[PDB]
Amino acid sequence: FIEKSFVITDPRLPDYPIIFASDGFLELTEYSREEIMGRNARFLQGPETDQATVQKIRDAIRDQRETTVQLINYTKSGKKFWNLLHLQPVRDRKGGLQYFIGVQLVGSD
Ligand SMILES: Cc1cc2nc3c(=O)[nH]c(=O)nc-3n(C[C@H](O)[C@H](O)[C@H](O)COP(=O)(O)O)c2cc1C
Repeated sequence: FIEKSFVITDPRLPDYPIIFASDGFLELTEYSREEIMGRNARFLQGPETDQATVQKIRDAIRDQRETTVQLINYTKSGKKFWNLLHLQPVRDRKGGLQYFIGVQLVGSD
């Protein structure tokens, strides 16, 4: 889904850096690709983000399972939005986790 907001992260590098951010992710978050690359996606969180939901994401990553959650995130300018976030593990030919894809399916409402 090239036309959506998504990032691809590399679990095989320290702290799951973003290695690709789609045009839609730039549009949603207001950050530049240069401001995003190599970061962990948690930079989108802020004071109003529910930690119980952050824990659910941790668990999904630990267990390498697909999941969907809703949580408050923040654009570069500090604007709050509800993010319906879908996380999808991608495995290589040998069954080993290779990427995690995160789609911000809906940004607010
Ligand atoms: C592919 C992928 C995409 C993610 N996208 C978001 C996102 O859009 N917003 C967000 O708040 N966290 C997102 N996260 C979650 C954080 O990167 C992080 O995994 C989460 O905050 C739990 O880890 P922590 O407790 O170490 O922060 C994403 C994670 C992955 C692997």
